[PDB]
Amino acid sequence: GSIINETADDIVYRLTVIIDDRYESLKNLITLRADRLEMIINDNVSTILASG
Amino acid sequence: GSIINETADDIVYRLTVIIDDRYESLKNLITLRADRLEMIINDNVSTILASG
Amino acid sequence: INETADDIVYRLTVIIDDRYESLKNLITLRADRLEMIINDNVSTILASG
Amino acid sequence: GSIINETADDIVYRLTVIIDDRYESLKNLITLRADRLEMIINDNVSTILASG
Repeated sequence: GSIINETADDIVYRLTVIIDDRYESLKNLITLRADRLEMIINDNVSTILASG
Repeated sequence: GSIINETADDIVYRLTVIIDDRYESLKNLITLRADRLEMIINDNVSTILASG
Repeated sequence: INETADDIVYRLTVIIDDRYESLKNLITLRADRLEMIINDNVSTILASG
Repeated sequence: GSIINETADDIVYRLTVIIDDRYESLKNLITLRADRLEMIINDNVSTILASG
């Protein structure tokens, strides 16, 4: 494409990579922490039920 | 010509779509995990109460 | 062209900030709600034995 | 090395700084709230188990 069109594509591409990376990191963190809370709750409920 | 102004608008437009899409995805994920945890907590508490 | 770069950065910063504040509010409100739900349910359990 | 390339690099760099800053803030907030939830769940479960 033209110089200006390619520059625009370059800017959008590079920032999309940055945005996607940070997004994936936050998604993974939210998933990890939520998953752990569910694991903890599951284990704790089992322990409580086994105690009364 | 006006191509520089138009290209700037296109860059902003394209990245806005990306930014918004990732935002919605995180918003939905956070909401989903929050809802899941609330239901899990409420269900488990009922089970515990039904046992004493 | 330099003012164009500033315009792009400014406009996108405004949108980035808007979505950022929305997520911050969501996270805070949902976490607050979960803490309340957890404590309320625990109180019920403690009051039941 | 050109004016157009330096401009693209400039735009990408400046927005990356912004994106990174907001990312770190959200990361820290999620971590903080998740840590609090684990502590509150841990505290309450220990209390329940110690009460019956």
